[PDB]
Amino acid sequence: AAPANAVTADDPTAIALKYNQDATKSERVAAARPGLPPEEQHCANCQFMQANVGEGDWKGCQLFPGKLINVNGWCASWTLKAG
Ligand code: SF4
Repeated sequence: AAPANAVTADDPTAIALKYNQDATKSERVAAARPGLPPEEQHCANCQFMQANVGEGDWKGCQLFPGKLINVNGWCASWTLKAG
């Protein structure tokens, strides 16, 4: 069950970025974002995931202020967690 402030499928930014709370139901292979092979990409290893926001599998994303993403999700702004 998603938190009340989870990013949802009719959020206009979710649509533009092709966000899905489940990376296995995403277009990460088509996007081929750099940094890791696409099958290895999800929010937990993305630079914009905020691990001090949320709880459990539902964490912050800098690009979605006031909301929570799922650590197992993905979107086209995926960027390797480098620091
Ligand atoms: S920017 Fe990164 S953390 Fe935020 S939704 Fe997209 S893949 Fe997940």
